[PDB]
Order: sequence, then C-alpha cells, then structure tokens
Amino acid sequence: TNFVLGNAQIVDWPIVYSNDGFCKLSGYHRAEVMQKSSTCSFMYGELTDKDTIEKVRQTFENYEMNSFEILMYKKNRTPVWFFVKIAPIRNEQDKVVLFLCTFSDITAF
Repeated sequence: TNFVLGNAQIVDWPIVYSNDGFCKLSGYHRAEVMQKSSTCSFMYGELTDKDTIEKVRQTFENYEMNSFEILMYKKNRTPVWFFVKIAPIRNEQDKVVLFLCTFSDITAF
C-alpha cells in the first residue's frame, strides 16, 4: 500500500514516515514530505473540493477513522483522483499517537 504516518499530537499532524509506495505515487521523495501535513494539503490544487478538504481536517481534529475521495496532484502536476483512508493509532493509555494515512489512485482508465 501507499501510506504516511502523521504525528497525532502535533499541530497540522506532521508526517513522521512515508513508505516507498507513497513516494512513487505522489512523486515526492520521502525527505520532501517529512514534517509536511499528513492531510497531504501540499498536494491540493484549486480544483480540490473545498468541502472535502474540511472534512478531512475534521477527521484528524477528532482523532477518527474515515475515508474520502479527493483530487490531489503529483509533484509533476499530474491530477489524480485519490481514495484516502485515515486511521488513528493508539498507545497503551488508548490515546491516539499517530494517524496511518493510506492513499490509492482510483482514477478511471
């Protein structure tokens, strides 16, 4: 799969890790997404749905699990219709410490 891990306890939920799948899909080197928002807002465009952008943030703000279909752009500006799954990860105290964010290209051929 293609995913990144965001720190749930820090503002903007900065990326602490991204796998090779994400780097190949997004076009960004792993070093280039480190500490970038886990919402992947750095990949949004003017055409990205404003309402969905808000719902995504709300999912993080509320430490909840949810999925969304959203338009984002690869580094070279290629438009991609993404399916994004946001899943919180908890510690012993059952406190959300990380967000596992998985991305899939669901653009029709």
